[PDB]
Amino acid sequence: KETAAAKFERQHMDSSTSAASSSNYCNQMMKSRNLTKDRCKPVNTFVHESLADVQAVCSQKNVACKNGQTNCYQSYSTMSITDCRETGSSKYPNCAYKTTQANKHIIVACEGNPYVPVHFDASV
Repeated sequence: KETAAAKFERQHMDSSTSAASSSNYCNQMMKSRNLTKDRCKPVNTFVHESLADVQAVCSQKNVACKNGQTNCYQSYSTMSITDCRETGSSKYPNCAYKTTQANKHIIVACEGNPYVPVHFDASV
């Protein structure tokens, strides 16, 4: 709620645009969220849905995390997602991404307090 909810918002949140059609998006985003910082992660998904829409999920379909379980909630319908896929090659500041845009549903974990998503599990 002070580093977790943040961490999630840092990596997975982007409620400034409905979608993302371009490798521009991915490349700038990973850079902007400093996700390339130190070592850029292979793959990363960004939700293009309102932060509230995403918290809402915390009280929707109760599912099984890809680990422990429940405390995992699945988005009723379909979310505007963008997948960031690493490309180029070379374990170093060389990080390029390709932008794949999907329409999938999300599986999140929530630490309520009021409710706040903290861990983005599977993206379908």
